[PDB]
Amino acid sequence: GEVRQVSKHAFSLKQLDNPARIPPCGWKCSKCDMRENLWLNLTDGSILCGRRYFDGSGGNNHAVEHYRETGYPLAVKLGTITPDGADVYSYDEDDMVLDPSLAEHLSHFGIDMLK
Ligand SMILES: O=C(O)Cn1cnc2ccccc2c1=O
Ligand SMILES: [Zn+2]
Repeated sequence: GEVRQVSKHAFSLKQLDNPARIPPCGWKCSKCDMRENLWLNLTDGSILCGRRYFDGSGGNNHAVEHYRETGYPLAVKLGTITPDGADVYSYDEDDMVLDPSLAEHLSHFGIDMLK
């Protein structure tokens, strides 16, 4: 249904050591020129573009391809982070999800969502 459910990955999510400081703006896909529709993988801090949909809309699928290679399931859409939350997608559950540990997961990358 329409309500975002808690991801089964949220509580125990692996976040790798020595993460990048993710800035508040100005990101690019590390695999192509895209500067919109960018997804920050919460395990490794990769910044990669959103899915190509079957109507031909969306990005160049770099975030989904990175999931296929790593299994790192949660990503947050850059530009959606506010004091009230963010757009979090689970590749494993194939749904938009709630991450009750979002503030801690973003703090890992030096992101203050409350700012
Ligand atoms: O685009 C991405 O790489 C992550 N993402 C984000 N939002 C979605 C919403 C519906 C269906 C698929 C997706 C999806 O794959
Ligand atoms: Zn890309």
